Amino acid sequence: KGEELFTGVVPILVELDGDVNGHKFSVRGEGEGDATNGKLTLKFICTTGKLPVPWPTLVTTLVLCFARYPDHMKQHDFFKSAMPEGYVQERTISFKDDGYYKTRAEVKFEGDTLVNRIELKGIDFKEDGNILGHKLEYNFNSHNAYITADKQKNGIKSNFKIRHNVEDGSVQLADHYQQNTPIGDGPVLLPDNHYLSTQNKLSKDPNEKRDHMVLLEFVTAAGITL
Repeated sequence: KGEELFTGVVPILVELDGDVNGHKFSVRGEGEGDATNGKLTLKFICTTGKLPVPWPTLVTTLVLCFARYPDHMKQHDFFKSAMPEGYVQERTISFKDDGYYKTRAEVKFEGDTLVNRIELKGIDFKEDGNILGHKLEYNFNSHNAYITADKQKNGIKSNFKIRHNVEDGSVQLADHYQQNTPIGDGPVLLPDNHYLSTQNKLSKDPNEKRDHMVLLEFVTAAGITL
């Protein structure tokens, strides 16, 4: 089974190419994940100069196969079951009173490395808004994302709202609609309703001159009990 690929720490590569209001940019992330504790450690660099949107707005776009599913929940782990062939993850992310992202990603093994490759399009972002104006706190709140089976597409869906703190004390909501489908034609696990619970730390590498984000995340599945 795909879960067998996640017994220990696995290297991760993330490649995002973006187009937000016509601003073209790229991000490359490298690090590793361990589904045994749900821990991700990654460093992301903007390889095209300054990132023209705020780093925190890309966290959800930038590998749910690394979530820690408790033993009694293993039968509900769609994400690992799709491996190694992987899955497509698509989202629309709507920023309240501002623009929206559309993302298409493939998450799959390329050799021994788990790769998340994303094409992101942003439109209708506002001049001097929180996104293009970089007015968001460099942080990311703990958060629960509810997962549901989507039998008609042999995959899963999720809808959740991220609260991005704005530096004037307001909040910038980002409403995510997500759908995942397997890349391969083998059997996958279609889950009962549950959620993924996240804890994140965003920091900086003091020796890195490029625009970048160091990310530490824990992701734990919950909501189904004994």
